[PDB]
Amino acid sequence: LDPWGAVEIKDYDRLLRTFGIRPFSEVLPLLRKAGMEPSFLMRRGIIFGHRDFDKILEAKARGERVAVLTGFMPSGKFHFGHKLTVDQLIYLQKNGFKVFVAIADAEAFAVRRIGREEAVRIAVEEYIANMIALGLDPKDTEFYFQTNRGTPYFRLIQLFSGKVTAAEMEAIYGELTPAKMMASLTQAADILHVQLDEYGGYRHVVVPVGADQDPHLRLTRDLADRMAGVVELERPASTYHKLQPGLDGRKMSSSRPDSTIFLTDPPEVARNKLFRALTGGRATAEEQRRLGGVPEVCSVYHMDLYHLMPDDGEVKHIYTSCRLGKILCGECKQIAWEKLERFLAEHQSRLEKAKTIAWKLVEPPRF
Amino acid sequence: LDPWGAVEIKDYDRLLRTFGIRPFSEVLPLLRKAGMEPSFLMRRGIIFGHRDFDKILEAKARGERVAVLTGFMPSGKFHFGHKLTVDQLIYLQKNGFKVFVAIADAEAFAVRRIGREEAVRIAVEEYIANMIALGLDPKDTEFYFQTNRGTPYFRLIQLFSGKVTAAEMEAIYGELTPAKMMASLTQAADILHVQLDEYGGYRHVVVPVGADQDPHLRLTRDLADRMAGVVELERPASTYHKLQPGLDGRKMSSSRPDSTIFLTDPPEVARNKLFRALTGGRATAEEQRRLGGVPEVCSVYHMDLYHLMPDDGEVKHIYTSCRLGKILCGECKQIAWEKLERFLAEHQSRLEKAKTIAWKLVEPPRF
Ligand code: SF4
Ligand code: SF4
Repeated sequence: LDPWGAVEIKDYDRLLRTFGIRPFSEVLPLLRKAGMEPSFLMRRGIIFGHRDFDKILEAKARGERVAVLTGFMPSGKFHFGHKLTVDQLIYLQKNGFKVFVAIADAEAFAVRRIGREEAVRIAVEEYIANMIALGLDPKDTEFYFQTNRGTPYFRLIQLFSGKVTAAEMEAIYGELTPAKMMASLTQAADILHVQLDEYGGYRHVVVPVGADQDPHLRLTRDLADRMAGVVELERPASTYHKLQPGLDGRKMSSSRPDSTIFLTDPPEVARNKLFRALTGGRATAEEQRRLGGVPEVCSVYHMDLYHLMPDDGEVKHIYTSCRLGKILCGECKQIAWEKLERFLAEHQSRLEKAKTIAWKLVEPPRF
Repeated sequence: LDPWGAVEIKDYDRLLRTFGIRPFSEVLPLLRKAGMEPSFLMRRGIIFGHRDFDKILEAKARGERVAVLTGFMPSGKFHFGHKLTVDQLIYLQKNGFKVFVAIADAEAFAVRRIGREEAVRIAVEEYIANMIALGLDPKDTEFYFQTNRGTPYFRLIQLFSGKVTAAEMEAIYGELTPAKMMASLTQAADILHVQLDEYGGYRHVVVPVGADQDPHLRLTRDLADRMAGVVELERPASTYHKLQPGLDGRKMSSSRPDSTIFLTDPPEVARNKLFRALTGGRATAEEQRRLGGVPEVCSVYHMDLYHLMPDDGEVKHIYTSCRLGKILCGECKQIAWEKLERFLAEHQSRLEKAKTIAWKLVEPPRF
């Protein structure tokens, strides 16, 4: 009975310590003092790492307003990969964090070749509207476009350009276009700019990411340090989540629709995707009942663990049964489906109103 | 009697035609129709080339407000190299052109490592104050800082990053840092942004440069073309001036003080620099009187031609005498000095008031 899977953690949690990334449990006593109980993603070890989130919670504890920031590429549809990020935002927002969400429409245009009108449409109706329907507060959340964020944010990007080398950027990105160079600096500015007085002066900011995104964060932290004497910036903190494996064994992508469920999928499309998902199940009903299934490798069990079963007892019960022989994939799938069906229907019923609201939460760029 | 020196023109004027650069004389009939008489720099062939300045003058002729734009690196002192640019601005401004001057303080910081406070000080007291004392109108001239120019200008730079390759930039600049990549895009935006409605909508803009600056202009023109469908931009026009050779035979630079006269040089410093200048004169007073001097190679004669003698008769008289044997360098130098002395004293007496005014012509960036 290891339902949370500490085993696969410990392995790289050794190597990430090299980058100053720590086990998330080291912040529990601070979470408590900050008046916060861990979210289920934290209890389950899905949020496994942090860097400097202690410093964030210390500020918060003494009454400082703290912030969380992330951004989204407005391309393709909003999926459960995206949902995992937003749920961390919602948890922090309910605990008093100021939330910033950047729309990466400059990067969309310049790196991904996405048209202006479409980037803006997708951002508002597919990203912001889904985040609102998920529960991000339309009034206190500050959404913005990279291309419409104002002089002091843009100044950072200009000044950061003097404080990084081609080689440092080549390390992070590989072979490096002007667009990618520009994207990299703008993203550091997305993270750091909220510390400027013109955007609220939030010195203490945490960014929720996957380990695979740390190199850009370390660059952003170096930029903050290298700006000493020009503008005073604190190194941003972070939390680290394991990435949810896709329904087809590979990473969730709008690119391959069967990898993931889109939050706008009609019930029949979603069910079919779910019933097609890879499992840790066996050759036949019969072999399953003798040995059991393998949840550690099962994408249905991961849907349960990351989204569909917030109750620890329910998901443990699924883990145990699967292993103990007591359950077949077909039934397991139908159980996850019924959680999914209800979440989708409540979600989609909020979505048309969220779209109306979304267009009023931002000023889209003129061109 | 070739005092204007067409000879050295024709040579490369062949090769620059490859880039679509034309002899400046092809625009005379348009200059006339636009209600403008050529400036002495134009009469003397010092402005030798143009690209698309016909299209500018056609707009102007039908009553459109046309613009000229250039920018300055706020580093070192304002010299007669800089003065030659500003005098072209002043001529255009008197003929109804809107003038924009960019201060390249982002490039100063990121490429040249110049501090923020100092870039800003130097820009205002050394560059803008000297331009005002020279006669640039403090009320109608729009001076701005790269780092303080606003969202729509910055958006261009973000979008341009998707429309140029590392190789195209490598061609212009050599090995290419993030700062240089950033400088190159910002400079295109300096030129193009005035076409946006938020900055006055000046579609028709001419940039006065030396031939050696054309590659960046061709890139800026390509960027305008490549933005079709995103923002409608006209290819900027240009005029081309020969560079004034330095007093020490080499190019004018704040780097080597004896190369040039600074507009703030006290009369004794300036005279000494002038009396030290390289000439086309001879071994001794005696050999000079037989053969003559060589004005084509003489940096005193070039001071006369570019600044000190706006009257064509006076400078021709210097050319002829020098050649005909009638004048020695010592006397020639003292004649140029007396023009210089008077120009400096009138100029410096306007400079303290221009400094006061200058601080009110711009909003310096916060950091
Ligand atoms: S019974 Fe459920 S947890 Fe076990 S392998 Fe099948 S789908 Fe996965
Ligand atoms: S006489 Fe004048 S123009 Fe002739 S070489 Fe001497 S300084 Fe130059």
